[PDB]
Amino acid sequence: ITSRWLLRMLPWVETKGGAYRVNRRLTFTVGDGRVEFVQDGSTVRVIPQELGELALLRDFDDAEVLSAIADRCVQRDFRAGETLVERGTAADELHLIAHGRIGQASAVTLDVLADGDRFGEHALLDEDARWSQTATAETSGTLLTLSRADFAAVVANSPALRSHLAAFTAADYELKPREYELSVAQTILRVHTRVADLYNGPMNQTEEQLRLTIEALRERQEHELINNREFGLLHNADFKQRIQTHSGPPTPDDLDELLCRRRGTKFFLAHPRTIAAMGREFNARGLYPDHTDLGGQQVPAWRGVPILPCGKIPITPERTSSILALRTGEEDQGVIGLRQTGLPDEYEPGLSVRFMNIDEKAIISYLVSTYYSAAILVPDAVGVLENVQIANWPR
Amino acid sequence: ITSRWLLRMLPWVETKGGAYRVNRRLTFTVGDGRVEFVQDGSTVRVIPQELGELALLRDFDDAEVLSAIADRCVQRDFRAGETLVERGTAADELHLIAHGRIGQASAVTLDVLADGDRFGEHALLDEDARWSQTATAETSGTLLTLSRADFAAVVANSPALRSHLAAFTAADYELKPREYELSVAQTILRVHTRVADLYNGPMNQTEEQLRLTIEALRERQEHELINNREFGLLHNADFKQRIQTHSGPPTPDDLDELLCRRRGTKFFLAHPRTIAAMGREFNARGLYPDHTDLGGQQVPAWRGVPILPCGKIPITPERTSSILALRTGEEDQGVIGLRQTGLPDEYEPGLSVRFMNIDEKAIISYLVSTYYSAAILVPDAVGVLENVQIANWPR
Amino acid sequence: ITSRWLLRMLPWVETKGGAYRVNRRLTFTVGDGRVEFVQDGSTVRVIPQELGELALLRDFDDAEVLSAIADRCVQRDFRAGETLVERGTAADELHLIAHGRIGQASAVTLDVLADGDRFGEHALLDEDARWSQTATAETSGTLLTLSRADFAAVVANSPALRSHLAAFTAADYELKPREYELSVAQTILRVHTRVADLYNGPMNQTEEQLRLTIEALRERQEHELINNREFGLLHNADFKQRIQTHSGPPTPDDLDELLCRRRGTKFFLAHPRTIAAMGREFNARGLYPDHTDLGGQQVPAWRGVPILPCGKIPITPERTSSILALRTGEEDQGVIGLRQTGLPDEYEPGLSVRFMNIDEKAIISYLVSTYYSAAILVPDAVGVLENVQIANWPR
Ligand SMILES: [Ca+2]
Ligand SMILES: [Ca+2]
Ligand SMILES: [Ca+2]
Repeated sequence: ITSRWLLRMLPWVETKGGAYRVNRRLTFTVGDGRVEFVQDGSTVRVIPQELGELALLRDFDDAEVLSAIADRCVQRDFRAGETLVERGTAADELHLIAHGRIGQASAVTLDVLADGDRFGEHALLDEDARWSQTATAETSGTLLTLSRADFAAVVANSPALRSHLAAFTAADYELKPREYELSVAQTILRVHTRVADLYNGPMNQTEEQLRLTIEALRERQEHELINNREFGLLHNADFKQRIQTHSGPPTPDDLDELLCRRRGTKFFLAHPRTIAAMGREFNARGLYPDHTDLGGQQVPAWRGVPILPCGKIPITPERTSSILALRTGEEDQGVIGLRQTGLPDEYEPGLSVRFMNIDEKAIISYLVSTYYSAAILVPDAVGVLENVQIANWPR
Repeated sequence: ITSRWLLRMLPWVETKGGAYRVNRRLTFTVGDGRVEFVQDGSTVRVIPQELGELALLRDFDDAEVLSAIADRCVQRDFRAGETLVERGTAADELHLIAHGRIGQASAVTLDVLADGDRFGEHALLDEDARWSQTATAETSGTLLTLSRADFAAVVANSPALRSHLAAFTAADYELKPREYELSVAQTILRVHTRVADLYNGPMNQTEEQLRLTIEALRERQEHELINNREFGLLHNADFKQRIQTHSGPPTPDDLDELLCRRRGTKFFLAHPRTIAAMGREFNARGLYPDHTDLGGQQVPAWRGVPILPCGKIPITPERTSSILALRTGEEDQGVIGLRQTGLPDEYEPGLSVRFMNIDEKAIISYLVSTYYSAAILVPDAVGVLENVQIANWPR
Repeated sequence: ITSRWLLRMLPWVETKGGAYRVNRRLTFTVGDGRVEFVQDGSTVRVIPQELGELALLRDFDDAEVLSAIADRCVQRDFRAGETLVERGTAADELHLIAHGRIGQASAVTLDVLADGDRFGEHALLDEDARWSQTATAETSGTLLTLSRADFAAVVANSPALRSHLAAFTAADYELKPREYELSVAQTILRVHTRVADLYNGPMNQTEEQLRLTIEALRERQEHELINNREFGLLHNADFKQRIQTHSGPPTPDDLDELLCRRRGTKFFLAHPRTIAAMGREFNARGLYPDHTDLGGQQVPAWRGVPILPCGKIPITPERTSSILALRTGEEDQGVIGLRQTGLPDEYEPGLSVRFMNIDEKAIISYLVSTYYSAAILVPDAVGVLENVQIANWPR
């Protein structure tokens, strides 16, 4: 029953066969100290050529070997405050940071690794490797892991890798299309035959129940567009586009930075609690931002970019939320809503309700289905400001 | 396949939402020695104010206490010849007669209690109470029972009742609406797919089977309109409107009495055996009643009121049946047939046949449904003459 | 003679029969430590299932027993600074907090209970219970009370509760409609016959007196719409929608929070003194809010939501007032004004003036009547900011 801003703001394009294709160019350089990954929603995998940044694999440029090694790493997720490695424990895994920040405390907190950093190099070659630092995850993120035994197996498989290892001991264009498959929001509406036969004259309780079902399906559509893992703006956003607040509350400098990272931002999406926190920051700064009109409706905005409330953005137990800045369009590479219309039996242009059967207990079943998905044409179309403290008040 | 006179004689009114409301006024007086009850078909309950006829509760006029006591009695039914209480057995229950006649034989058959009579008064207060008479049920009927322990509990709950009991030891208008809910006659017609594909050219065995199903549903409708307990003229008729024959055979004096009790009687309903018995009585009296025409059809009548045969009126093993005298109409408060038309998929104006599914065994299922009920607007619209001996011949 | 903003801003819907029905869904969960209540204006009652949060009643799920216990609690209101319980006094009542904050000072001020909190648990079972803390009401509110003797009586009534107590010693959907009945603003206008016969040519002192009567009735309508207890936005607002100021003066952060709690707020209602205090806060913060136009009339606003003055909002002796944020509409679930037009004799579309009689003293009497009420379709349609200090000046 709440407002679904993402449903009414995302342009909808018609897919053919319930699938869409987005052509991705992933420019990366070898030797700059940062490993680049390929991200398909929440699943990430290291580019094989970038594996070479690792010294023990520098100048090795055999596609088979690199592809095998890249295929043999395992993705892991870490939460805030979680310890990944402990001092004293023998080192046996190479960890490549794909997202999040990880603080390493030595025997003296050395520093904080970030996206594209590596720790666990020496663990690959020798068995004497021992963790001398404790890695505490300051922020939630992902991490690729290459175990020593698996790498040893890959070495024992390819003679070229063996020879290169024995010898060492003494902008790239990569096109890879991304395929989006339409997801389904489905439900079964069970209407008793008596309710369909009698209560249908002045108002149809069958039609009202169908309306409630459609509203629930639309709410689920919005919740999935925001929070789904495969597709979904919160998770299917580039790791470079995800920013951290400078202080923790959503100060206007953070909004300026969020607008800096991409051209032609269309709007902001945030929880109403987050919008209240942003308003508190505006009042503290002493500035009164203007309000702009979309669709004949006035709405708060920052620098002319409307800020739209979305209750589907999660609030963590630590009372920290996130803000989304996103541009929408097809002619301008942005975020589109993939949806197929012209279904065989449409109650609504995107919907399909079809009679299933009548049970022995005289209960009619209807199948209400809708097909939807989200596509982000270019990486710099959705930016996420994370760890936004929304329970901060003046003191 | 038999004639359904009640289906074709009862006017049919369209209910909204599958429900109807009848406003009942129940005039009763306190202190006339007769307890009045509220009857909703076959379930009966004593009016709380009338409970006061009982001496141990006279002049007590607390609505809460009377309502609780009325709610705490239990309804029981007794058949003819059944013994309710026996001499010598300790008395612990108050019995209020709602219908039927009960002969009490003392240590000398005293008399016969009838509707509104009470026996078991003293059993309420003291534990010494003992049954000194044997109550044999001469006629089937209902009876409300108030146990000593339950009444003691109600006394222990309300201090006002305690004080009134301690002190004693030393036309009313009551509106209460009656709600009628439409009942359903439903069935599933299973037609094999071969029988629906081939045998459909010169005659449809599917359509003929559907016709047989509809006829069976109509027969069930008539049987329920006569014999159902919630609604149904035999049971949902006022206890005052139910009369007993003076002699046992249906003599014309009984028909005159049946016509006496209500104004504008429309017709009589009786079993064909009962009509034969009435004809035998007419021949014995030497009078030849006239026949009147309804719908261009000649029919036997008494005093111009047609007598219609109904085979759905039960015949008891003792060969005793009943006769119904009833007026029909909406403008004149009588008996109406509640029925909702305009169903989503009507084969007939009151019917609804809908395809359910086709089984793995290639059997098509159809759901044939009809919604019906009966309403009696005023109590004096259906009169019943009971215990009519129909196996009596001249000797 | 003052402006009646609520009368001219609330949409008016036509009730049938002088009554309206609002269907309420009350979602509650058992075991989260908070008791949910059902509120009908100013009268509140605990949901029977929620009673189970209490340990001594956990896992007991008998509807009869819970319903009886819920029915047997008594509602009490407490003012600010009022002491409810005192240390040393024996504990005999269970107090469930429905609204307001209550600070408990032990032998060391422990904490402050709020809506949904309970204190007095142990008092239910044993008679040794003694108050060891003093409860001072920091804010006015309501509180449900379950006495030990009443609970003991309920235990002695139901054997199942007895057995469960003996054994222990060793999202839910609840639909319950709310009915609104139209209230009446009525008055009698006494006009002397001489004043009606002579003073009627250039101006009618009868018509001018009638105009004054109508204005007084409209003022009473507004005062009741604001301050009435059964209906009325100040009292008939959800306990969750009532917020407390962070500091006490109406700072813009409080307005942001008030706008946070509900979607599509239409306008604010506050006393002119409260609006002056809000303006003082705006000047202190150094921000100059814009003004928006409603009905071709410019009005102060916050974030584009107009702030309308209402002199009918009470000012407490401690110089603290309240602010109302409310959205109006029927298509969007909000606040509507229930009113029936088409009266038998209308001087104005909502009014009815009818001649009563002429007294022996030659005084004509007229009855001027209007029927009105207010409905809040969903709980999150009226929010109240309470304890707003309006007598604060820069120092
Ligand atoms: Ca690189
Ligand atoms: Ca009586
Ligand atoms: Ca709860």
